[PDB]
Amino acid sequence: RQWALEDFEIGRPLGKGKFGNVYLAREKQSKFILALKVLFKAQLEKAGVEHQLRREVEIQSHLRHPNILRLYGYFHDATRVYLILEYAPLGTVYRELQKLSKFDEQRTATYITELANALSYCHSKRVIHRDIKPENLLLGSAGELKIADFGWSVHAPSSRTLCGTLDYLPPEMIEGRMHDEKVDLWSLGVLCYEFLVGKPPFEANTYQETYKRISRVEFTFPDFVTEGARDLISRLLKHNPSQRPMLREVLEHPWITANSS
Ligand SMILES: Nc1ncnc2c1ncn2[C@@H]1O[C@H](COP(=O)(O)OP(=O)(O)O)[C@@H](O)[C@H]1O
Ligand SMILES: [Mg+2]
Ligand SMILES: [Mg+2]
Repeated sequence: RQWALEDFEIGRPLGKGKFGNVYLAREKQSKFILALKVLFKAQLEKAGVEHQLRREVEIQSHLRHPNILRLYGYFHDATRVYLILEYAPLGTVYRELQKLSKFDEQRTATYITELANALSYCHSKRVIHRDIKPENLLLGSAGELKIADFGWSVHAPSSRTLCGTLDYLPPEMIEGRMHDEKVDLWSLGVLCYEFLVGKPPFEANTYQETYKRISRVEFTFPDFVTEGARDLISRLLKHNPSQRPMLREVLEHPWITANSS
């Protein structure tokens, strides 16, 4: 299926990516609405992450799950690569958080459940996402959560490419050790905290300070966080990955059970 730019009407920018913007688009013959993720070849090769784009396309295009953003295909011209994505109409969880400041236990527990199901599907194929953060979690038309942006994804066992914000990454990842599916379990913990609290647990004004905080696993909870939430988060944010629970154990955690829709 050989798409070209001329097959689409392009609309407003949906968001700012690292290598270009994502655009709302409509396919001219079908009137199918979708999102077009633009990446400038010059910038990709300079950054030396052409392998990340390849992985994104190959991994994301084969995954089929209601809580994973579909990638339908891709094309390119002289200066740009274009990923054809499922359009997520309700935007990002990042925007949702900045709108609401923090989520109640019901919305949080529900998003964690959707995330845990999507991750169960991924890990079953040994695909680890490694970049689960609010800006890569999109919302479908029913408000259902969708994992997107599989550029950091890899098949497990893996090493690590250079980084960005460290906030959502486990110690093994930042330190460049070998790592596996348990990476995403840590990230789930960070997200549960951020959804409840409004900021990630290792937030600091410096990368170096964040790194220290993550490596020592130093975080505390505001008083409003409940004991069930604390219990879940404390179980997920373990320095030793082998001590992190399996996703099954998260899905059946009493706090998740009592609060998830
Ligand atoms: N399919 C989509 N539907 C709606 N918005 C999207 C979609 N895909 C990406 N976006 C928006 O564009 C931003 C960047 O997209 P992303 O795929 O994460 O690029 P990058 O790999 O550079 O992070 C997202 O954080 C989101 O705001
Ligand atoms: Mg992204
Ligand atoms: Mg990306």
